[PDB]
Amino acid sequence: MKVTIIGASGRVGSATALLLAKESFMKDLVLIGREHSINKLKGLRMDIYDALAGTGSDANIYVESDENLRIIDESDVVIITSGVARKEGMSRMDLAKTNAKIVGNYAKKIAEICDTKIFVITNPVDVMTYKALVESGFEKNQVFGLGTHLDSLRFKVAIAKFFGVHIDEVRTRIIGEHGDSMVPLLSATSIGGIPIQRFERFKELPIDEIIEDVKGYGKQIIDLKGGSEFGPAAAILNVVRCIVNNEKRLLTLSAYVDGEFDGIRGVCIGVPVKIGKDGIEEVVSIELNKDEIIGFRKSAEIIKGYCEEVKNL
Amino acid sequence: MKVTIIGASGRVGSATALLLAKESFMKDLVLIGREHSINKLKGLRMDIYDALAGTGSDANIYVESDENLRIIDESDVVIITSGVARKEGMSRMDLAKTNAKIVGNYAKKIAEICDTKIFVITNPVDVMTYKALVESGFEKNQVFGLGTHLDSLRFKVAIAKFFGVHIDEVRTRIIGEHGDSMVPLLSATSIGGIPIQRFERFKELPIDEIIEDVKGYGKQIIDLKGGSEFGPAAAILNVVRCIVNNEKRLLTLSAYVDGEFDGIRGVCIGVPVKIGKDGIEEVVSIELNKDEIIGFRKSAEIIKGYCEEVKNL
Amino acid sequence: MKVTIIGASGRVGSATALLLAKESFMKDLVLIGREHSINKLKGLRMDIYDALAGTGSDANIYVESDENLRIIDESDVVIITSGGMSRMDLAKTNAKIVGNYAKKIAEICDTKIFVITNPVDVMTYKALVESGFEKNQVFGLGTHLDSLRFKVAIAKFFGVHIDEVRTRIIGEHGDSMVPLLSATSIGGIPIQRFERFKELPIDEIIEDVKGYGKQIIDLKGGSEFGPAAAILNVVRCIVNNEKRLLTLSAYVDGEFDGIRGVCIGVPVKIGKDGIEEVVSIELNKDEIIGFRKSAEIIKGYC
Amino acid sequence: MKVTIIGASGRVGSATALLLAKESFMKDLVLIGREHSINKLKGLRMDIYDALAGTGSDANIYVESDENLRIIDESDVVIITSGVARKEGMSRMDLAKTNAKIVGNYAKKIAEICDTKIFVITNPVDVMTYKALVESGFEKNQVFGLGTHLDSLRFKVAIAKFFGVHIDEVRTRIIGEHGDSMVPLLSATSIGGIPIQRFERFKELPIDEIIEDVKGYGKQIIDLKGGSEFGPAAAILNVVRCIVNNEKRLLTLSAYVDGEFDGIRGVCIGVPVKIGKDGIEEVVSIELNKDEIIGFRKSAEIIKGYCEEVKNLH
Ligand SMILES: NC(=O)C1=CN([C@@H]2O[C@H](COP(=O)(O)OP(=O)(O)OC[C@H]3O[C@@H](n4cnc5c(N)ncnc54)[C@H](OP(=O)(O)O)[C@@H]3O)[C@@H](O)[C@H]2O)C=CC1
Ligand SMILES: NC(=O)C1=CN([C@@H]2O[C@H](COP(=O)(O)OP(=O)(O)OC[C@H]3O[C@@H](n4cnc5c(N)ncnc54)[C@H](OP(=O)(O)O)[C@@H]3O)[C@@H](O)[C@H]2O)C=CC1
Ligand SMILES: NC(=O)C1=CN([C@@H]2O[C@H](COP(=O)(O)OP(=O)(O)OC[C@H]3O[C@@H](n4cnc5c(N)ncnc54)[C@H](OP(=O)(O)O)[C@@H]3O)[C@@H](O)[C@H]2O)C=CC1
Ligand SMILES: NC(=O)C1=CN([C@@H]2O[C@H](COP(=O)(O)OP(=O)(O)OC[C@H]3O[C@@H](n4cnc5c(N)ncnc54)[C@H](OP(=O)(O)O)[C@@H]3O)[C@@H](O)[C@H]2O)C=CC1
Ligand SMILES: [K+]
Ligand SMILES: [K+]
Ligand SMILES: [K+]
Ligand SMILES: [K+]
Repeated sequence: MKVTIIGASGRVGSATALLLAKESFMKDLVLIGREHSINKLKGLRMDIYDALAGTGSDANIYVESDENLRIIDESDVVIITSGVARKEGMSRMDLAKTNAKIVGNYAKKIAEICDTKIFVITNPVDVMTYKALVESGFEKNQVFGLGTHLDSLRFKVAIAKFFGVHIDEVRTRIIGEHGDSMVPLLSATSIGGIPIQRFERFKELPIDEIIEDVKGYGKQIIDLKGGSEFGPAAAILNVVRCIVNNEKRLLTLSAYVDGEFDGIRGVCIGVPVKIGKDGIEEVVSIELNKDEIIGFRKSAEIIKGYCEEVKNL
Repeated sequence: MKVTIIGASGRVGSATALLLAKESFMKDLVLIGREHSINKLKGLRMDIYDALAGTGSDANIYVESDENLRIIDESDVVIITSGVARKEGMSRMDLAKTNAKIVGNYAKKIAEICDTKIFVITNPVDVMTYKALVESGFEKNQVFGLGTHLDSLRFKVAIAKFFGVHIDEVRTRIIGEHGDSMVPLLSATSIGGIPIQRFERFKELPIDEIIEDVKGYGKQIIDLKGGSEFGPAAAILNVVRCIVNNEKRLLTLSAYVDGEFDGIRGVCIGVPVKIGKDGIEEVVSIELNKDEIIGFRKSAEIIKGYCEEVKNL
Repeated sequence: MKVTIIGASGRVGSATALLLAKESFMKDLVLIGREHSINKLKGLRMDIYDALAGTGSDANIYVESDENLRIIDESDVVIITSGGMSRMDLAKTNAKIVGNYAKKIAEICDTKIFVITNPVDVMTYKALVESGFEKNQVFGLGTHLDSLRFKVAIAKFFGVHIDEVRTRIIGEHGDSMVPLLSATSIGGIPIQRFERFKELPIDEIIEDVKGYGKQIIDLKGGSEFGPAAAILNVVRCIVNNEKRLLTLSAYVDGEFDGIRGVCIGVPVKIGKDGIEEVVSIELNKDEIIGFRKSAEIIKGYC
Repeated sequence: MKVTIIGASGRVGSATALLLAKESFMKDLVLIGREHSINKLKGLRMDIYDALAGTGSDANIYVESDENLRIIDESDVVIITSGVARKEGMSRMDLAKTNAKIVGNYAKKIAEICDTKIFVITNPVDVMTYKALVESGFEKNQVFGLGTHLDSLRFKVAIAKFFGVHIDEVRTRIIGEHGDSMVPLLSATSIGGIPIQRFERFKELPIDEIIEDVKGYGKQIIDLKGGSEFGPAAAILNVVRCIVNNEKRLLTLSAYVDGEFDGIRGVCIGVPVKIGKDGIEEVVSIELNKDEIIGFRKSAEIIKGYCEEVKNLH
């Protein structure tokens, strides 16, 4: 597999490059960034190769500036982590538009070298995925973002740790925006295939506290460690692996939705999606509880209220 | 880890020995059998080691008679596959009575050498696990059987392949007898954490035909291939790996039930159970639908009908 | 990846189907065999699938008869296991089956042929001939398994992990096999740099290696797990383009002094294009003379 | 397995905590650091758990100050990463004497809680491993350091990439000091078990350039990326995996040598070693060329010079 990471110089990008290169399926990793970081990206490559000696793997790691994008040719997936972080004062809309410009330019330049999938990781992830689809011209099967996937996994760990089960034993889901308007789906939470509502502990579950903790999780990591890198990279690798082996898996990712749900249309939002070799091959239609569906509609409306201002910027 | 396979000369035993030795956690494998099989088991040892060189793994494989059982000392687990094969005219009770003597003798001898877990694979498995618990004297946590685990996995593959998803995406369960009175738990069937009852293809799911195919799958494999060996070994390795890495996972296995479900007491039957480092650390009590619970109760009545005849044989 | 096993109903074929389907890269496994075996292989497909639920893997396993071979199309590799007799008798009988199957493969698609049937060094030659493929496409297991058995021997004698040893046995998959003590390392450290090489019972170890297979036939009825694991190792090297220096049966066109025009076990660089190179190495005088004798025997049968 | 990473707040410590918790054999990971780092470690734990969800693994990660060390008890291994960073004007002896106090106090305190193995990573690695053995009081088997293991891995990738083979195909070694006096052992360089001296490119091998690049590789990553984190972590995980599964493997690591090589005695230096469940179970005696052995002796003399002045620095 050939995967190009635009923004490997970053925290999440560099961790992602490590986790991907050490995989057997990864054969040609392309580390891209702006010119001033090329030397940094040349150090990263070095470091990665050392790990590849201790893990017993090998790959062909490349390093280039954001001008020569023919290195991106024939790439199966291009992960875009490039973006400006949220400093003090920037409104949600301000960062939305700034990173919209960055990500849309990258998507346009990608679409002009080869026909590939674009895995958007930059925030606002829903709006950036929307701008990526617009500026790439690719199909909806090709453009997707990380969305609320990581929040779903962060909810999964908490449900498991409270229920005394392995993390992988719990399989929950949080659809909607990667933000405060997120909707946790207790209807699609099961532990061993057993709906969580079939256990006597679901009555003792502090769902309100767990959901509050999940909502503020990212800012907590930003404050304690300065930022999350290992978890985001692991989730990215999960999606990439589902693609490389065509594991037709029902994950939750940011996707363009065209009415597969009640009133949800013309928006890139976190949704249940069947991922495989051809990217998002389907937007799975699920039955939601009343509360879940009202919240989902409202969240998508907010996401569209932001998508509007970057569609032509 | 140390695991002793009593009956490694057999089909399932031999496949299990290979798939276990290949694992990193396996460090001492003991292949026990009757004396006339000692030449075969040694010939298996050789074969296994060749494969260990191709996978890059290594383990210390031993071969001994079923009269020298001190080699089993300090074993983490003892997997018992030894048993008579069902023949024409042999009723269910005939096999139960014949193999209860075999498994009870082996469990007795195991208890006299060391204090270990006994993983009974021999059939009728729900009844042989009971005989093993009785004659071993171990705690209810130490003795368990494969039960309906393989049936549940065979149900899983059908639900998944019919829903067009990766097998691992489906997580269904079948509790009850490892036989005709098995009750599949549609209440505990989910696909991606999403209860299958929330999908539109659930109404068009041929549930009755799929359960029919599951109930006859064993006879089918026996008529086409001569017996199942790989899949049973994979399920055995699954349980063994949950034990070794204390993966507190909610599986479906043959276990002694003492009132964790209404009307189900004093029997080894297929039930939901939390497996971890201490074997069966809990018999999880879950909400079953009315039809599922009535079926479970009838199934356990049948199982206890067989258990009473062999308890003192 | 798509891989087809001709003879999956057999021992090695069946175990190899299991070990291959289990892997993430295996996406399409085609099980081929004569018509009378179609029900056995079908049963195999069931058992495999159960194990695929126990390992958490998935694949698309197909079952077809050896008179409907269009399902071999687009295959990355086709492993051919189908196969008072003399050595020449078995060679002559299996040559017909191997050559016919290679022929029918060449008429379906341009793919790689992994010869497992014995005599391996001669059946690989016939596969290449009747296939019409390039020398890089057709290859055989050769002394790969013999080298691995010698590896476990060296390692278990020196008290180290099996993967810590890397020895080789080039030449015939038979009595004229030459073990390369010159190319035996333990941690990359030549075995001749240890105080134990003097105490190594090389004669006994090579005796056991030369009769290893026949003893497995007498004690277990045949080898299935080791052969399948070696086959999986080679298929793994191919799928990920791992340019790895393995010892396999290949056609040699003058890559060693005095040996040519034959498919024999040699040191080779395996990669995405099958055998991408016949590595040329320095052998001690004894090793090269023995390899020449082995080459002439193998060519005598060819 | 229980592993305690002292200095997990650092670069290598954090990467190592991730790579280790992610493995199936890791069941209880203890992340230790000074009090002011306790917040960062608490954040790191969060990151780790998120990764554990995406990898399908799970573990019990703990966080505690460097004053509450009773959590280290029962640890299978204690990786010591804590140390000062080399700075402008800090000489080799300066850093040796400074990190000696840190690692020595940590080794003492570890010995006061439990009898575990100590995996020293802090530099000067050979000297710090010697100080750790001295202050811990443990047997020579229990204390060991990363030494020239990563140097050997970097030499491995270079040899392999020049010979056109997979990295796992090459199995070279570099013994000696993790620094100036390292001796690459071309005697123990094999490619598929074939000594590199049996190939046609051994004559074409740019040995001088490759060894020089390896010798300055560390400062180059330090100047380009600010430090190495992933590769050191992977090597640490390699050694830890050998210890957990009793993989009796012949790795090159920093260990105390008592004459297994001619005259090489009374120092912790990079040596070929047989690692297993009991830590460093043996110092392998191999045949080295004349140049290799003389270089190893020079290296050992340098290491002894540094060990001498920090052996009693509390
Ligand atoms: N769940 C999710 O979807 C999550 C979202 N994210 C998002 O991903 C993005 C990356 O995060 P992280 O890697 O932690 O961030 P860093 O700030 O560490 O790195 C981001 C990279 O973006 C590039 N960059 C910065 N400014 C510009 C610019 N003005 N023009 C072009 N490229 C620029 C830089 O690389 P170079 O200098 O090479 O261009 C920089 O290293 C963030 O926006 C974050 O919000 C991350 C984690 C989770
Ligand atoms: N899902 C499940 O729960 C499954 C249950 N099973 C059951 O497990 C058992 C083993 O199956 P399989 O491995 O296919 O069977 P085999 O008959 O191939 O092997 C069982 C072994 O039992 C030993 N054995 C046979 N008779 C006796 C005896 N009278 N006294 C002592 N030992 C004896 C033999 O080994 P030796 O000659 O060395 O003693 C024989 O190899 C069967 O009863 C089968 O029904 C199997 C698969 C799935
Ligand atoms: N080191 C090596 O290279 C090794 C060599 N081998 C060789 O590979 C071959 C396969 O061994 P194994 O799988 O153990 O053998 P089995 O005899 O158990 O099965 C081989 C298969 O060959 C097929 N077959 C038999 N006769 C014919 C025929 N007349 N025409 C077509 N197909 C036929 C059958 O499958 P179907 O009925 O589906 O055709 C049968 O299952 C043997 O010759 C063995 O010597 C095996 C292991 C290691
Ligand atoms: N091949 C090898 O053997 C290599 C050796 N190393 C060496 O190991 C060490 C780790 O390097 P890196 O991880 O990059 O280092 P960092 O400096 O990033 O982290 C080291 C940690 O040590 C702790 N620390 C710093 N000063 C003191 C002190 N005075 N007393 C106690 N603890 C202190 C800090 O954690 P807290 O504040 O929580 O105590 C700090 O995070 C370095 O000395 C490096 O040279 C690294 C890589 C390879
Ligand atoms: K790779
Ligand atoms: K093992
Ligand atoms: K597969
Ligand atoms: K773990």
